[PDB]
Amino acid sequence: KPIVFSGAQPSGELTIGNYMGALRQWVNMQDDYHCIYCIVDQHAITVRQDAQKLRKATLDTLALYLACGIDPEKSTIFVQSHVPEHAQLGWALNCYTYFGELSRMTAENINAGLFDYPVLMAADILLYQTNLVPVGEDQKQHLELSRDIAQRFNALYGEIFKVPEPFIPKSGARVMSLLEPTKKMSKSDDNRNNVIGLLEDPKSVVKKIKRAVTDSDEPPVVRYDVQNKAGVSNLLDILSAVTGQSIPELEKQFEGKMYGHLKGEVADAVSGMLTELQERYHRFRNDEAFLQQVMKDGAEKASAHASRTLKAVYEAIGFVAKRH
Amino acid sequence: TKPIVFSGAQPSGELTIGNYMGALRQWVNMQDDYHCIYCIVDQHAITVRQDAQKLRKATLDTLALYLACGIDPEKSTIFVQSHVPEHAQLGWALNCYTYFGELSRMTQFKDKSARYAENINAGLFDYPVLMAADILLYQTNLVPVGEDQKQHLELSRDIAQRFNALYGEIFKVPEPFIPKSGARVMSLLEPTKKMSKSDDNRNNVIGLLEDPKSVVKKIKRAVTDSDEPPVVRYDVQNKAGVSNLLDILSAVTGQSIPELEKQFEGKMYGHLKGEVADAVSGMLTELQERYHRFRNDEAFLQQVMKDGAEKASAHASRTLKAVYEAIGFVAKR
Ligand SMILES: Nc1ncnc2c1ncn2[C@@H]1O[C@H](COP(=O)(O)OC(=O)[C@@H](N)Cc2c[nH]c3ccccc23)[C@@H](O)[C@H]1O
Ligand SMILES: N[C@@H](Cc1c[nH]c2ccccc12)C(=O)O
Repeated sequence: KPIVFSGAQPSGELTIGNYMGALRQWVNMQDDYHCIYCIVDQHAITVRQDAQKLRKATLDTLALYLACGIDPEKSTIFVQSHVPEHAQLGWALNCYTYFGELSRMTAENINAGLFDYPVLMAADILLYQTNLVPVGEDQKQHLELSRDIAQRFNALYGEIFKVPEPFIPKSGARVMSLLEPTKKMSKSDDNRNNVIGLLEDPKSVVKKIKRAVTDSDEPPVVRYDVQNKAGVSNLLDILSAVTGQSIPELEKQFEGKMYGHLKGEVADAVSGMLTELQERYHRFRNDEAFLQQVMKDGAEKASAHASRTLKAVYEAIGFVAKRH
Repeated sequence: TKPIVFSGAQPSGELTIGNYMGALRQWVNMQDDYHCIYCIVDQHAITVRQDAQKLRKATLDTLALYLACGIDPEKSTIFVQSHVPEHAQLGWALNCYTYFGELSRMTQFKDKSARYAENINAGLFDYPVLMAADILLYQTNLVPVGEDQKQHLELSRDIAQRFNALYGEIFKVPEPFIPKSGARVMSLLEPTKKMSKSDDNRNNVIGLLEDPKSVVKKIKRAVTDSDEPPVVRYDVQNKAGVSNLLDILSAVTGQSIPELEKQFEGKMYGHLKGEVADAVSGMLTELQERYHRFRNDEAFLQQVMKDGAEKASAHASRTLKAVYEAIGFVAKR
């Protein structure tokens, strides 16, 4: 199988956009690819934050990914800091990365971790002979750097690394912000009323969906039109993504119906989806023995592959081999 | 337990009399008085592009040179940097508590960038943070280095204090141990420039593994000054070459500059250079004699690296565990 690598931020608070788009897509392709999920706690500390919240957030992220359907028997899921090889290769690749490349990444008070993390990201990918990396637009420059580092290192020492590719085909589900249906729903939003988080209760979902922007059409008509009726179209897309019903099916279902009925059905459908997900989440999250065993097994698998690459990197560079 | 000494040297170029006087001399003398840990910093060496065969050979050369200088593996921990993963691990973590402006202002980064304009890499920029990690891993009290590493060590102190201020008594704040004489041995044909272990002009340098006969000839050709009459006197501004020769003689013999100045009253630069040549040539002959016994004994060099890496890993893992707990990582099972 081709190897897929994804880096999951611990501090992230996932939305229905994250789940119904990319994550649900990838949960169903775990037998097609050798999928690797790395909870990137070493990347997280580039932003200063409360230590106890970071530890909590790492375990929250682990349980949530497991709740979404990531299978630790099929996929490799692990914590970044538990595999030393990431930091080790990170340093090695610094010496084959131009300062210029990092300065040009899209002043004196910035920490060196924030300046240097694209090299650690390159190490995260290249450690596991990664074939494919599913990235968003804002991470595309970083993937290109990892491809450039890999080719540069390979040209000097032979084919040590696989040159990774972006995972091109996009999810399918379109989830836009509730008060700004032109902008995509993103976990990074400051206006929380634009998003619906995966751990939101049914009362919170009703509140946010009720407030969601629609249009001033008279009569109100539930029809799909991203240009003229962005808000109503987003509500249809969300409902479609949840239930699997096509857009023209929903358009027929809501014939002669106001936006109040649509919003009611959207809220009900999303919370129906989020309840089964939350059940799994809280069950996994409160079982510390389960989470510890997943992290141990995951790190053991990751380390097996990671150490083989780093050995070849170290041999190529010419370091004296460690005496075990 | 004794206070801890930590220091390192790169397996790149060929270590000089400068590297000896500024660092290695002090390393040997500190072994009983303090708990000493010495490192061959191969991860730092690759910030300048190395040939793979040259790096491997130079790592083992440097190890053998420590042993030849008198670094006893029964007294001190001797290890290769890349053999202990914790250096790279704490190296990354400390990037997040190091400012960009601190690294860009570094003299060594600027000097090396001008020299290797075709390879101004991120490793060369990030050099001080990994160096800080090297020191802070072992609860280090003293760091014996030459004058040129003063700025790097000052940042290690700032990082340690900055980290401790947030999280508690995780690191010891290290102190420099820079010698009185021989802290910055200067180049023989350019006494205003520091002696480099990778100088393009070999006549500037006294290599520790260089033929003594070649070294004596280099001392004879070292530039002095136009003073009439010639006078053996210490004056860095006006008599840089003579002052550098006196500094080298002082560091090798243990005699003070005023003691040597009095000794060379009524003498000129022939006497000075004769004494410097005799003292240095005698030192290098003995050193090189021990070196080949160590360097050609691969089984012994392998055992030193194994034992040393094991001892270092025990200290390093303890510190990294505490660092990781403090910043809020989930602890490894
Ligand atoms: N002309 C000279 N005169 C007197 N002393 C000199 C001269 N040139 C060099 N030195 C000193 O030799 C030591 C090794 O230098 P390196 O370039 O190998 O290597 C260096 O410059 C360090 N960054 C290696 C290192 C890495 N991590 C560490 C942690 C603690 C101490 C040292 C290190 C140094 O002490 C240096 O000050
Ligand atoms: N930089 C990514 C996280 C990440 C770290 N390493 C990666 C490797 C591949 C993909 C993603 C990652 C983010 O901020 O979202």
